[PDB]
Formats: sequence, structure tokens, C-alpha cells
Amino acid sequence: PEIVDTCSLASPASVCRTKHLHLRCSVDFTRRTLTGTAALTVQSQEDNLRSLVLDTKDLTIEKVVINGQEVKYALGERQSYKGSPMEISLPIALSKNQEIVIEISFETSPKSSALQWLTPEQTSGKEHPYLFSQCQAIHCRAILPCQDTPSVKLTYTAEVSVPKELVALMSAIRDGETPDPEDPSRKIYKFIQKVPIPCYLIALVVGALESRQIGPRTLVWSEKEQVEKSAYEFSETESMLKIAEDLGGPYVWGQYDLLVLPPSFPYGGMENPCLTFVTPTLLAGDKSLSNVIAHEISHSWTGNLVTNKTWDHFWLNEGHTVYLERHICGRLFGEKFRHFNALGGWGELQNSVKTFGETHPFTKLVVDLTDIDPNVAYSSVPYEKGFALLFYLEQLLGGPEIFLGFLKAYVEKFSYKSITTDDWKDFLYSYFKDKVDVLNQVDWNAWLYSPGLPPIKPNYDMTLTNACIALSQRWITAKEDDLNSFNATDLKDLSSHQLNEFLAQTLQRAPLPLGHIKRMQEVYNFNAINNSEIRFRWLRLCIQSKWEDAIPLALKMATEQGRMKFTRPLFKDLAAFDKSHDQAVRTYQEHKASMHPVTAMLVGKDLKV
Ligand SMILES: [Zn+2]
Repeated sequence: PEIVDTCSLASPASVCRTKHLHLRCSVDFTRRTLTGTAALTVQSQEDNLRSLVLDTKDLTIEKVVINGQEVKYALGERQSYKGSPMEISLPIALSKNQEIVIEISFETSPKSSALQWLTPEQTSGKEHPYLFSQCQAIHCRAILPCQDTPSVKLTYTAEVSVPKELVALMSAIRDGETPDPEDPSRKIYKFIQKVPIPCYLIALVVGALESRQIGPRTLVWSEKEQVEKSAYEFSETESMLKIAEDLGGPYVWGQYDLLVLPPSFPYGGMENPCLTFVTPTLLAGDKSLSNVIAHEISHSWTGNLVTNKTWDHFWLNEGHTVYLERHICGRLFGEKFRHFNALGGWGELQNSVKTFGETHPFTKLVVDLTDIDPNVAYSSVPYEKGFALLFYLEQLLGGPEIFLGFLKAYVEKFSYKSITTDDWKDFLYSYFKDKVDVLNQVDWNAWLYSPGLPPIKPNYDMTLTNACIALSQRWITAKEDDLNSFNATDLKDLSSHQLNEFLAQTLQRAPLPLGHIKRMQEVYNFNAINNSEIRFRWLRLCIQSKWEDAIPLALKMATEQGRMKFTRPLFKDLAAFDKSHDQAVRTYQEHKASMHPVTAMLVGKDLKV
């Protein structure tokens, strides 16, 4: 049979497809285990199907029951990061389209790569522990046995037993709570996901969670320490959803809840269906970062509804998501702003290609992950090279309203399906058959299969960017004789996004003489800004130019939150600044117990402890 996805060891979708999962499990914080049963409804695509294979990783299997009787099963040899295949002998031979229910009793490993267990000290509230999953790309197989490939999409229902003081949430619609009948110290939370999803979008959180309703289809959830601030910061979520619906078609998932993770959370957002994960570093206080969740909102069409069939084609997901997201922001702030964000994106692609090297296989849009762990293959290239291809095509084919018609038709065509780059390109050619002569001038080989920068750069409106450049080239090429020439007015017409962009361009040419940065503080007072993006780049600029006043401010930001994007480079700068190195090592030791274990480990490695 045709093998779809080489990152999966399970029977491929051409042989059988999982249609539904019923998960009944219990979360044990003492053992750091999930225990229970996974009932998979599986549909055969062949005749005479007598066995099938599932992905697993570090699972303990107690038994497999089919039609009331335990069945034989065998775990195969482990294949590195893919885990161990689990072969199940069926009690009957299945015919094409025939279905069977397979109930696997399992327990996860405390070292499960999919499950992040936090100690009380690593939470906001400091009393209760906390659990969150992170299945993308191929970690769902370390939670339960499955066809762990986005080429298969299933619905699911779940029942999750947790200590009664805690709350469970999942990538699904909440479906009620009851006391656990087998244990009065525990509650059972139920969930239902009626839209078929790839299993990497199965997600679970258990913790001391509270909610605020902020829209007809939106609750925000967090620990009590963050929930009120979060309800304000993200109060415009519903208006963003309505904009996304206008751009991409109906939102099919029912609810759109938000979860603001604990400060120790080392990552960015995650587009879990019905429950977007939000990093708390977006809590700027002025909503200047609230539009960032337009990324996860957009995945509800591009990635979650139309999905990449394998991880080689992940750019189809991220690329179309960034394209939709930049349209949401264009609706909110204007077309000039969409071009501002697009041009910044091109800059990030330049940096990514330079970091990897322009011949590196990961700077291709379509990547071959045959012998590469997809869990460690993420970069900005699918995001920004994919966006650039779509923005180039938009300009080639008659502009944004016309290409937005293509986007809507593409979503409608492939909703609830999983597709490859060739499926996408075939549909592009079909939709734009009236313009094939134009499409045939595109260097598809270069764009899709070649490393490095794209062969053509799109046309970017420069209005909002030129402002930041103008001021950037003024500070750098200045002497002590000119520092008095700066004043607050220099920032009068610059948005928070433009402030961020100015600091980005200024940091890129660090160090600045101390007189300049001292002046820059005197007139601009960047010490006062709380926007995590702005505060980050500013503090790096101060340390990399050896200002004493900045040492305590950077140490504070580096330990108050654990997002790797900020915490790691800050400790790197503080370690590299000889004046602060000793203090940076000492502060790390004092706070490392409250960090996420992976942040604690990598900063320790950087600090050479
Ligand atoms: Zn994304």
C-alpha cells in the first residue's frame, strides 16, 4: 500500500483510517502519568485486513480489547525518535469501509515527550502543579497509541479524571463536569470535538484554572494571578474572529477559547482547536501585542481545517496562515500596515537563510524529512518563504481581493482534508486557469524545491518602514556634538510596531557609544515601556553597549518570564558583559527552580554551569 508519511510507523491512511477516539484517562500528578483507555474507531480501506499498526513512544500497554475479548499485540523495535510500532491482530478480517473499535489500556511515561509537568514553584500560584501537552509534530504517540500523522483526521470525545481542586481543558468543546464516582477526591471533565482533526492538535491542560467570558464564543482561561489582566488584554478577540471569517469563510469550530499559560512557559502560541494557547508575554497592558493571536486564529482555516498531509509540506499550513494573519492585521490597521508586516517578514527570512546558510536543506519550502526528526525541524522558512510565495503570487494574479477569492476557494475545496504541495499547486492552476500563461512564468523549481532566498522579491510599500529607517540612520551616524539634537518629538508619529522596528534596526548595529544610549534613555525613556518585544530589544542594546544601569532591568525581565525568545539571549548578553557575568550566573542559580526545566537547562548550558 501507498505509504503517505515516513515519520509515522503506523498503518498508512491508504490501508486504514482512524475515524474517532474516545479517551478515558486519569491524571496522576504524584506519578506524572496519564492512565486510561483509548478507544479508536478504525475504518479499513482494503479487503481482508487482518492486522494494523499504530505509533507509540514510551507507552506501557496493559491490554488491547476488541469485541469483548483481549487480542494479541506486539511492540516492534524502537526506531529512534519515531518510537516503537504497535501491531494489533484483529479477531476478524475487515473489508473495505468496514469499521472496528479497538480499546487500548495504556499508561504514559513520566518522561513522555508530549507532556510538560510543572511543579508548584513553576506556576503563578505556587501551590498547585500544572500539566500541559505539546504534541506537535509527532509527540501524540507519547500520549496514546495512534496513527500519528496529519494525513489522518479524527473526531474525539474525552473523559478526564483530575484532582477535584483542579480543572482540565482540551482542544475541544467543554461538555460538563461531575464528581469521579470511583474517587470523591476527583472530578471528571468531559470534552467533545465534532470537527475531524489531525492528532497533533489533541491537547490537554490540567491546573488551577479560572475563566472570564469575553465574547459570545470566547472564554479566557488562566491561573487566578493572570486571568483578569488577560480578559482585558484580549477583549477584542471576537472582533478579530469576525474579520477572519470575512476573509477566509465560516469558523467551523464552535467555541474559540484562549488559555494564557504560566509565566514559565518557554514557547509562543499554539493553535489548539477551540483552545488557543497564549504566551503571557503578550500582556503588555496597552493591547499593543493583542493582534499577535491573529496567527493562531488564522490556523483555524489554514492548518487545522486544511492540513498538510505530511511534515514535508508544513509550509502549506504556516504559509497560508501568515498570509491570512497579515490580512487580518491589514483590516485592523490598513494596507500600509500589511505591507509593513510583510517587509519585516522578508527581513526575518533573510536572517533565517543567513543563519542556516543559503544552501541548507531546511531553507527549502518543501523539505524532505525522511531521516530527520520533524520535532526539531521548525524555522522561520515555512512561515516567511511560504508567505513570500503567496504575496508574490497575489501581486502576479491581480491583487489581494482576487487572491483572497483563491484563498476562500482553497479552504472550501480542502476543508477537513490533508493535502500536499502538488494538490495546492494543481488547485491554484485550476482556479487561475484563466491566467495559466502568468503562472507558467513562475520559477516553481526555485520557489518550492531550492534552498536560499526566493528568486524574486515582492513589491513592498515602504511608507511605515521608511520612518523607522530615517531615525535609525540618524542615531548610528552621530557624534557627541549631535546628541543634544535629539528630543521626544522624534517618536511623535511612530506606533509601537514602529518603535519595535526602530530598536530592531538600531540593535542590529550595536554597540552604540555609552553617551548615545544614555541620551537615548534621556529623550526617549525606553526604560518605561512594558511591551515585551520593545523592552527586550532595548535591554539587549544597553547590555551589548555596556551600560551599568541596564544590568538589573535585564536580569529582572530574564527571570520574571521564561519565554526562550527573551530569556536565553538576555542571559547570553549578561554573561558576555564582563561587568554582569558573575551576577547573571548567581541570579540564574537563585531562580532556576522556578523556570521551566528546558529553559533552566539551556541557560545553564549557556552560562557554562
Ligand atoms: Zn503557526
